[PDB]
Amino acid sequence: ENPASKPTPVQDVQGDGRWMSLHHRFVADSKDKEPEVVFIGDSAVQLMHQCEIWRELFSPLHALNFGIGGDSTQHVLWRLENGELEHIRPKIVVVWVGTNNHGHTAEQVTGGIKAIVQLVNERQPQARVVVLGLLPRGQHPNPLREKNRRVNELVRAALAGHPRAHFLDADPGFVHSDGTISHHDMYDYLHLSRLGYTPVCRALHSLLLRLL
Amino acid sequence: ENPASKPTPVQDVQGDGRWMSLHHRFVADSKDKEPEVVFIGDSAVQLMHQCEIWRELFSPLHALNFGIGGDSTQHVLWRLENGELEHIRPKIVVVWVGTNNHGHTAEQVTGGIKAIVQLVNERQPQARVVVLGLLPRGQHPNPLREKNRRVNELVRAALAGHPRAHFLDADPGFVHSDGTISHHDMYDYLHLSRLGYTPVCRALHSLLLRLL
Repeated sequence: ENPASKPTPVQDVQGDGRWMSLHHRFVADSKDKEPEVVFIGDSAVQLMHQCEIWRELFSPLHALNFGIGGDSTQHVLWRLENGELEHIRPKIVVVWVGTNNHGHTAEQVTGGIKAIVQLVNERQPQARVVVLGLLPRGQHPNPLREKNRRVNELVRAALAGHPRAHFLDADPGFVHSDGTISHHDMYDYLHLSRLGYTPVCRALHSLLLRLL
Repeated sequence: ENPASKPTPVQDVQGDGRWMSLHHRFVADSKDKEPEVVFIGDSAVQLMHQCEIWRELFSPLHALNFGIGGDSTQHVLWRLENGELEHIRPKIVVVWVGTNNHGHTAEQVTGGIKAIVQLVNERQPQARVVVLGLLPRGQHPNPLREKNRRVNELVRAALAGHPRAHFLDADPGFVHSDGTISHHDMYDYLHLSRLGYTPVCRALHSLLLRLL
């Protein structure tokens, strides 16, 4: 088994059950609504709903946001297999996950992302799949920057022959020529500020309108 | 040793160094500025700077925000001992930490909070200390709700005889009579939405103006 593509829930080792409460809410969302676009991934998806304005650009497109902070590829795969794609028929699914797969090689994370695209192609075969590149992270150059770069290379080459699967690099140049990322774009050098989200969401919204 | 009151940095087991980059930024903030109020704690402090509007209520008071997501009591104690209280002379320090001390009993977390108040009383003896209550968490009743309740009881009784230390319960009633917390207040049943922050910050700002 690639650990990144073996589907599993987040075990609760803390005791308030919040991960499973979020999954159950998204399951009810899919039971009760009819989205055209479904978003799923880690905190970069989740906070876009709060902290970009979702409402200007993505609410009009009839969209559900299924981001959960901390998720790896295998947790996203499990959620899509266990209720969050039921009862719906989206035109587009947007995937953004992989930066949190700590302890997995870049090759394993790529296998995780490919298994998500295949499941979506099996369960919701009418839908186009958009996969976003993993963003740079850390204030200065570091090995997770190189990891995430290698994932994006391998995922881009995997999807290149895929008629209805689209890779998007949404990075405007967060890493500057002195190697730094500024806390104005990413307040803890990982999560995007309001300002950091604007150009990311701009690039995504343009692709979405083009596909739609 | 109480683990919660033995000062230690967050070890980097991921590889991009972001925790130490945040600590070093706050150290430079204190070197270069002259705050009247310093805020320190976990993600509830950190996101108030993004996601409430800090700018309307707290920026006017000449305030620095030293929140870091994920911190326990012992990590806050270490940061205050290792540079973030140097070169400054605040009137008020606001402390908000303890919900992330998983694996520590409520009594141990209380000892952690008391060791933070004592250090601030030693290094910055002119300053009043405000400690906020730990908020409820989880969609439904659970053992971390009871834990956090017991911490607040023990901390309130510890500070009651403390002429310049102030306990504040900032909770407006997030837990409803059916036991639930709504995702409109806390989007993942732990972190506060924009809407959830308004009444919290309102209560804090009022106390601050009173003390100031």
